[PDB]
Amino acid sequence: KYFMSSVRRMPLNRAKALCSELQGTVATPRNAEENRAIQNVAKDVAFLGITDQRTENVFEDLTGNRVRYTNWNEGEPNNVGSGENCVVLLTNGKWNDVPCSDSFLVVCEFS
Amino acid sequence: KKYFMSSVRRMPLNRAKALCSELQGTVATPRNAEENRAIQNVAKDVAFLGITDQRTENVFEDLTGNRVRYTNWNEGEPNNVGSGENCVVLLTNGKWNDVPCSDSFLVVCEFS
Ligand SMILES: OC[C@H]1O[C@H](O)[C@@H](O)[C@@H](O)[C@@H]1O
Ligand SMILES: OC[C@H]1O[C@H](O)[C@@H](O)[C@@H](O)[C@@H]1O
Ligand SMILES: [Ca+2]
Ligand SMILES: [Ca+2]
Ligand SMILES: [Ca+2]
Ligand SMILES: [Ca+2]
Ligand SMILES: [Cl-]
Repeated sequence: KYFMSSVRRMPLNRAKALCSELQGTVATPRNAEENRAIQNVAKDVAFLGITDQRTENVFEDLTGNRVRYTNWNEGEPNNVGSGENCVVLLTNGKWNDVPCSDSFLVVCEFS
Repeated sequence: KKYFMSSVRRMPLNRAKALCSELQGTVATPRNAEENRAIQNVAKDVAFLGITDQRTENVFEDLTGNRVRYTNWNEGEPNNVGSGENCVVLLTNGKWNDVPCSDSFLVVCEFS
């Protein structure tokens, strides 16, 4: 897997479209090593290819596969307010669930 | 090493540049036959390369203004047809053709 980060921020729909344009997908760390690699390529908070849109509190990748490895920041996921169904990687490498309509950098994943 | 990825949609060069740079890469510029073949492997149809003779006609440089050495022009090219062809695409046989920068083609991005 190869990881590339975007320079501008955008909502998840646009993030997905960007990675897909070059035939990749939004980055999904499957272990601590990939998590670190993604963190390093990201210069700020960035979207991961994980969501609990289909079923609340059931996080899966963009292809429907339930994720096994997680690295939730203390207190997360909390689905605050009207809801948070997307996921971002913070600058310390931990994850936080956020509204999919909010804008962050995106890290794309390629094989 | 360099990694190459092809786009799914077609677009003019300026847009191709914007796409590749959005992920901090550049439009693919093969520096030898091996890289040219690697770009061929990912491009399913005619695609833009990061080469132009926009500065001086018939003097081809990569997008950073660096004059290229290796070229793989299709027979009869570059011919700068009509009002001008200052951009370059990789044909499906691996050979190159100069085309209008305003015409749309797939784009192959390059990363390292
Ligand atoms: O207090 C943490 C809390 O801060 C904000 O409300 C958002 O970033 C939430 O996603 C996060 O859980
Ligand atoms: O005949 C070859 C000629 O065909 C078209 O006119 C264009 O694709 C040109 O760029 C190319 O040189
Ligand atoms: Ca949720
Ligand atoms: Ca949260
Ligand atoms: Ca020309
Ligand atoms: Ca031509
Ligand atoms: Cl949401």
